Formats: sequence, structure tokens, C-alpha cells
Amino acid sequence: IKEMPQPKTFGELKNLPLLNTDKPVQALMKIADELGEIFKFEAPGRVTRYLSSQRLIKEACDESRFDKNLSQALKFVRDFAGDGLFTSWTHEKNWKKAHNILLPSFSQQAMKGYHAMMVDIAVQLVQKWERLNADEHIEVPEDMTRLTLDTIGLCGFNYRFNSFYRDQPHPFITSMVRALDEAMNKLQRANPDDPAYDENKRQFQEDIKVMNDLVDKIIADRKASGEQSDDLLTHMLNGKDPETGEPLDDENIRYQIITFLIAGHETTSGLLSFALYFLVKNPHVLQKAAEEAARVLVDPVPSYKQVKQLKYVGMVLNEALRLWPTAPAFSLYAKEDTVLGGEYPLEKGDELMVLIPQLHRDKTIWGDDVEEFRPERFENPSAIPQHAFKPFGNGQRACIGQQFALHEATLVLGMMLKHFDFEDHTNYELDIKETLTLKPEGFVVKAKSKKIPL
Ligand code: HEM
Ligand SMILES: O=C(O)[C@H](Cc1ccccc1)NC(=O)[C@@H]1CCCCN1C(=O)CCC1CCCC1
Repeated sequence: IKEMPQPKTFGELKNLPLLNTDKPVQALMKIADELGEIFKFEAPGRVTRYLSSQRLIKEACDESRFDKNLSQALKFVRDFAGDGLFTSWTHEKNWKKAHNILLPSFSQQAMKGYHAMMVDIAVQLVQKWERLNADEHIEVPEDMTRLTLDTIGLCGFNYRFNSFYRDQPHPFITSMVRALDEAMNKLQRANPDDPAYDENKRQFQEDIKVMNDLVDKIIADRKASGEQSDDLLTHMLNGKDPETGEPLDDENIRYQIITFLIAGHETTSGLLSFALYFLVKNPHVLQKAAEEAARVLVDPVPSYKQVKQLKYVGMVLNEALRLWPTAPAFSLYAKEDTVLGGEYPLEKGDELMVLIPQLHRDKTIWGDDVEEFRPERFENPSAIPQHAFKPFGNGQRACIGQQFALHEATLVLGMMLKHFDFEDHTNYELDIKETLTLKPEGFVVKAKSKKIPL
């Protein structure tokens, strides 16, 4: 049994000031590069261990030994996402109840029903870019966020954010973004009770009220109209858990909708932004993906079956998730006393953090060339060792949105590659901004139309 490395300390604050940065994931990645597959991290009243190797993470992903933990970040997000799926413990009644009711709404089969709505938003993006003048550029993560927010709004609850009609966000999104910022900002605070944070606290309660008031209204309005539109809100108002025989209540429905709007704004847009980043930095790869898009997408409007045929586009998206998993960490706790990797003894309740970008850089799995962008790593799914590739987390607490995110992203990237050539006109230097998620800040391109009608 070995003694675990630990990064540099700050007296009574232990390791906490290491999170005093706007790029804490990138900081934890550097520490893992220096210390290796496991390190201890201590704050006043808190210990966790950061895992980076497939060897240890495959053990952490054993659901008989470890369950999902709410990290401090998830506990602060729970002040507005409540006992929605993402911020509930596995043992809370509302977790399994919502999971049973919603799984069918998120299946690959259910994507056939969402396809038309996703095409509506995708075509708005392509039209935007077609309509730019020769001297203008594309603000990539800004546009991808407009698309992914609007898609979840229309598939989630038949609501149009109309993000392509606006520079300034919807009132709901102003409060959601500012609540998410406060939740992440509170991680690093040594003295959170200091009156310097009274205004932050006041503003946070106001933003929770805005989100609650606006979603509660959408739900009340739907119940009144009796309208049976094919969206997540209808499924949640009509669904019954086969286990309990119970439907979700209106409060839990509101938490699910806030949770989906977080995910729709934060995660899929990062994936699309990194994918386009890697393609413009790897023009041989962009040509392979552009050739597939041109060959497969033969109709003005892509069909569900055509999106399923975009294999190489799917490989580009998986290789973007390998290098920059846009939801880059999850947390586990030990169900019982156990020994991790024959070396590290854990007590019941001990917590683990999985650093997904480091897992995805494990040379024992991927080979020496782990920094190269090579979609061919994913030519064959079954060749990927179990628990090597975890951009959607683990087991029964894995992302319910995975099929949705990949269908949207494959559709969008396919249409972008059909309709435009791209130029990295500024020779962009990757700058990764961290919120809940990772995005390439300031990433801009020029698009030259191939002038193919919709
Ligand atoms: C609209 C798109 C998406 C929706 C609606 C969505 C929704 C969710 C929900 C509800 C959960 C909690 C599932 C549960 O525990 O029962 C979850 C977990 C997760 N999602 Fe997503 N998601 C989306 C996109 C993505 C994307 C694109 C990624 C990564 C690139 C991602 C990564 C994850 C991860 C890593 C977890 C596990 C979190 C943990 O263990 O703490 N999600 N998602
Ligand atoms: O939130 C936590 O408990 C710890 C940070 C922490 C460690 C020790 C003391 C206080 C905070 N979080 C993390 O290590 C990670 C990596 C750095 C940024 C914050 N982290 C997060 O998990 C943020 C939650 C996100 C939800 C989807 C993807 C991740």
C-alpha cells in the first residue's frame, strides 16, 4: 500500500488556493502531469483524490464499489437544479423515478421524433452564415451556443428562444448564466461568510427566483392548454414510473427543465466548437469529413437516416470529446471500505474525482501520440478498452442526453461541412474558458459558401 502524492499547500488553506484561478480543470491537468495517476487534494474540512489513469478509473467505475457523489460544484448547482437527474443522489426516490420516466424520451429511437425540430435550428445557423458579408467572420462558440440552446428549448418544451434574432440573452439565460457563474466562483472562496459576498448572495437568490418563476409558468401554461406536443414537457406531464406507478410532480418537472437548459447551453455547444477548432487545425481531416458530408447529405434537408450514415463526422466528434471532454470531471464515493488498485485503501464514504481529460491522455491506452487529433482512433468502437473513454460519465449515472447531443452535433457539423469551406483567418491560439464546461474562447473563422441551396 503506497502513500499518495499531494500538490503544494498554503498553510491552513491546504490545497484550496490552487482553485483560485479561472482555469481550474487546466490547473488540475498540469498537477496530474506532474504527480501521475492519483493525488490527494485537501481543503479545510474536505479531502478528495484525483484519478487520471484507466487502470484506477476502471475500478472507480465499478458500480458495486462506488456510486455518484455530488462534488461541491454539483451541491451549489443543486440550489437551482434541485433533485433533477444531474444533481440528485442515486438513493433519492426522485432520481430513479425521473430516470425510468425519461429514459425512453432520450433513446436513439426517440431521436427520429426530435429530428425535424433540430433541422429547424440547424437551417437557421446555415442561413445565418450564408447571409454574412465577405468582410465578416463567425464567432464560433457564440453561434454554437445559440443553436444548442434553441434546439433544447424547442425539443424540451416547444419554446423558441430565437437566439439567432438577438445579441442579448433571454431573461431566463441571463439568470442561468449568472447563477452558474456564482456556483463555480463559490468553489474557491476561503471566507464565504465575509460581507463582501452579500451582493453575490442577494443576486443568486434573485436569479433562482427568475428561473423558478419562468419555468413554473411554462409548466402551468402547458397543463392549462391540454396541448399534446411531442416534447419532453408532454412526456413528463403524461409519464408514469412503472416501479412506483407515480408521475413526476410539477416542482421536479421544473428541476428537469432547468437541468436540460443548463446542458443544452453548456455542453453540446463546447463539443461543436472544439470539433470545428480541430478540423480547421487539421485540414486533411476536414477534407475527409467534408467529402463524407457531400456524399451522404444529397437532399436540401438532411433526413434522420442520412445523419446515422455520417460515420466519419461521428469519429471527429468522439476525437474532440477525447481531447476536450466539455463536461470534464465527475465524482464518486466508496459504498464500502475497499482498496483501489491493490495500493490505496479507502474507507466507506471516501470521495474520488475523475479527471476525464487526463484519462483520455493515458498513453497505456491511446499510444504515445495522445495529443494528435486522429478520428481513426474511433473507426471501431469495440477496440476501445472498457472505461478508457468516458465523456458521458459512468453506468446508470451516465449522461441521459448522450444520443440527443450526438444526433444534434452530427447533424449540425454535417450541414456546416456540406455548405461551407472554412478559414482559420487569425491563426487562432486555443484559449479554453471554463464555466461548468470547457469552450474555446475567442475562436473565430471565416466561412466561404459552397452555394448549395437548402
Ligand atoms: C442537450 C444535451 C444534454 C442533456 C439534455 C444532458 C443531460 C444530462 C443529465 C440529465 C445528466 C444526469 C443523468 C443522471 O445522473 O441520471 C447528465 C449527466 C452527464 N452529462 Fe449530460 N446532457 C447533455 C449533453 C452532454 C454532453 C454533450 C456531455 C459531454 C460532452 C455531457 C456529459 C455528461 C456527464 C459527464 C454526465 C455525468 C455527470 C456526473 O457523473 O456528475 N452531457 N447529462
Ligand atoms: O467541486 C468540487 O468538489 C471539485 C473542486 C473542489 C475540490 C476540493 C475543494 C473544493 C472544491 N471540483 C472539481 O474538481 C472539478 C474540476 C475543476 C472545476 C470544478 N469541477 C467540477 O466537477 C465542476 C462540476 C462540473 C459538472 C459537469 C462537469 C464538471
